[PDB]
Amino acid sequence: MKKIEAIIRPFKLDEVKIALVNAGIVGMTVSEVRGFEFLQKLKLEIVVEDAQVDTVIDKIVAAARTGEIGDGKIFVSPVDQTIRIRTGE
Amino acid sequence: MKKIEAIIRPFKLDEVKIALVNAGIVGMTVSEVRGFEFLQKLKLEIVVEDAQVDTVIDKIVAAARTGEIGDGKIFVSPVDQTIRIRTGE
Amino acid sequence: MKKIEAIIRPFKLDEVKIALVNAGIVGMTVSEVRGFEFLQKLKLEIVVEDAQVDTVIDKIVAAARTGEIGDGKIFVSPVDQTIRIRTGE
Ligand SMILES: [Cl-]
Ligand SMILES: [Cl-]
Ligand SMILES: [Cl-]
Repeated sequence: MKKIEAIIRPFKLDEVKIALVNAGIVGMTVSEVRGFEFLQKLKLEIVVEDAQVDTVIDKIVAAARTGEIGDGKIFVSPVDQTIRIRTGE
Repeated sequence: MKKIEAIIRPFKLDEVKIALVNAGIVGMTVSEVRGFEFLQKLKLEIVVEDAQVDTVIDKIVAAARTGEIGDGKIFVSPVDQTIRIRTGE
Repeated sequence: MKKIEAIIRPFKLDEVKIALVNAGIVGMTVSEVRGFEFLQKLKLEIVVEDAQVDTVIDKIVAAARTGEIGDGKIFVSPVDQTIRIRTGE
């Protein structure tokens, strides 16, 4: 299993919020960070099985392209254990 | 050593802020993230020795239960080095 | 390659924003988190080659010193793959 983190610099921002939502990357979470002129950036994170890493990287890149794409970086790192809990509404 | 990250979806939110504080998980940090209807979620992170991982996972789950528990996910990942600095006030 | 995460507690805050900027740590991103009295903290993240880890740790510590330094923690963890994309403005 791997964690995928992407830090991307929106140009067409709102267009990229839409990109991210339309991308259909289930379980992805997003937060704002700043890089350096302080630059607002989006940070995306998701944990997937090893066999899914390239697929998710591709969806992130394709989403970024529909917006900016500008500058961005993606990191893949190991995950030892995951526990996922779902409760019906 | 391991990093533990939990992303949890508050139902009884304020009740879960209280849960997290009462839990006594020393050094835990918390931030807000969003998942997808944008859903506000809490992200908790802590780094512990390997022998402490299950204990901390259990405290996080028990805290979540006092609030929602709803949906949540916990990831355990490796840490190579830690440096911790304390200065007296 | 390694990810370096630092969570630091500003005393002379603004002085430490300046410290972080002056530090010249290219590509570092920063976000706010909270630890526990809720305490606002800064989280810094950067991914570097293994040979650069000590250099970056030293710059973070030196920056923290110009401000507080107070309390802080630094974690080094493995990274399997990085993809970095730059587009000219
Ligand atoms: Cl996930
Ligand atoms: Cl910690
Ligand atoms: Cl980086």
